[PDB]
Amino acid sequence: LQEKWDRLVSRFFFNFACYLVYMFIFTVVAYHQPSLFGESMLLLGHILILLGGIYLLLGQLWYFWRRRLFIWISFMDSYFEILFLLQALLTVLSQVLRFMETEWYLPLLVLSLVLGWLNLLYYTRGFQHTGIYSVMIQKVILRDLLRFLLVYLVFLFGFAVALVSLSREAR
Amino acid sequence: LLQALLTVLSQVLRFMETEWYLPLLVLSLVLGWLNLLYYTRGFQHTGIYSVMIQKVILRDLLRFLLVYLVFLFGFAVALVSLSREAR
Ligand SMILES: CCCCCCCCCC(=O)OC[C@H](COP(=O)([O-])OCCN)OC(=O)CCCCCCCCC
Repeated sequence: LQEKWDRLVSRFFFNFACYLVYMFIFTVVAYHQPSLFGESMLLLGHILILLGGIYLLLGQLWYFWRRRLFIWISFMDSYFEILFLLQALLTVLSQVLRFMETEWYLPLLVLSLVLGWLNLLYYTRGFQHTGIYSVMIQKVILRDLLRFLLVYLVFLFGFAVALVSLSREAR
Repeated sequence: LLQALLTVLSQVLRFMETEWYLPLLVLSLVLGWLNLLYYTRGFQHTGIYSVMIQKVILRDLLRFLLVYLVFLFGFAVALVSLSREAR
């Protein structure tokens, strides 16, 4: 597997560079959105976003068709692909809401940008130090964070209702 | 070396009477005060202390800074693009 990785690391970093360029183009267009030569350039950028989103969606759908049982077998090894699916369809969906000229095309684009920048952590498995780092971020800390969030949300809701009900009476 | 040439360079910018001689002097002062930690190797307790400040914590801090800068830039662009529309 070390020999196979040493032979395929050039394609790994090529995919990394393509994804980084796609997110740079997606960031530039989202930064220059109009109020809801420059217009033609923005339309070309939106076309490039739609093409990249369709490409990512088709690739992820092919992966899910080939590896349908892998999600049920191991969620902690097939979750980035899920994320690589999700924002991808969001990348499509917002553009659909751009075609209909509605209000909610911009929040979907913003969530697509955020989830795309969180999806850049996949390629950190290409290096050994960041690869060991990325193991802890979803394996051990996650269950503790979910139980802590559950207890904190219970306490927060109870105390919030308490201070709401107690502060209504004036002096 | 670095602040030392800065210590020269700012004075050169003092000879030419330009604007940027003061920021270079300030960075020279800051880097000079951070260079005082070398002589802490002259004592055993501070000498053991100075090992951890560049050996183990440094790589973790660089990878943390990389991930934090990625997240910070992405979220900053998100809140910039989302807050332009008024109520
Ligand atoms: C006009 C039609 C052209 C079709 C061919 C385009 C060239 C192929 C692009 C490509 O290499 O896609 C791979 C890249 C990473 O996905 P992943 O397999 O690592 O998935 C891993 C998931 N875990 O995925 C992406 O980066 C998607 C970006 C789409 C635009 C590419 C722009 C290239 C600029 C040079």
